[PDB]
Amino acid sequence: IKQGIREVILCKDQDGKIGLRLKSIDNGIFVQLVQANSPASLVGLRFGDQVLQINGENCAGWSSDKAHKVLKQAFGEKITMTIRDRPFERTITMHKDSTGHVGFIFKNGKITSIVKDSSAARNGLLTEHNICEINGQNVIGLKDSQIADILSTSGTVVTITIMPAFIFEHIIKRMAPSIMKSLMDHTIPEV
Repeated sequence: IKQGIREVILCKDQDGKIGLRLKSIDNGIFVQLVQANSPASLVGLRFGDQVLQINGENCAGWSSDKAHKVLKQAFGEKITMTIRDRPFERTITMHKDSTGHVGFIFKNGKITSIVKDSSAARNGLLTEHNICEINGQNVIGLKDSQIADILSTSGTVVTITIMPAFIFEHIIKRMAPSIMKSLMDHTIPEV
């Protein structure tokens, strides 16, 4: 998680889409969905990011509907957004043991127990937290089996980005799990 704010610049695609859904939280605006192969993913927008401004207008207090309406009505050539990086999230680094385990149990992508004497224990990983990313890869909407598979195919060093469950549950509201699984960007970013 980068500390502080960055400016991103966007162009709508030929269809006039940027590939975002936004959600009002605590009088802020946050990214609920980034679509794969979209201007938004291309410029490195991520689930959980806060949008402070769009074309220099503060988003403070805006409804979801208003944020979307503003985006729809913007001239598509250049859209500037001011972004604070995944403010509700933290990243933890763990080392797999000899058996290839980091030391936790999860269910629906939510951590439910920490294993005694594990790397996850030593690093103070918490329960009641949803897994958002693994080694920088968005894993929101994947089956637990796909998440476990990604953990195995990682090196010895595993970084996890987590979010407190209650906040996660609030961000993903008004969205069917089949949309989240199918449409949320899970690609590794392109250079």
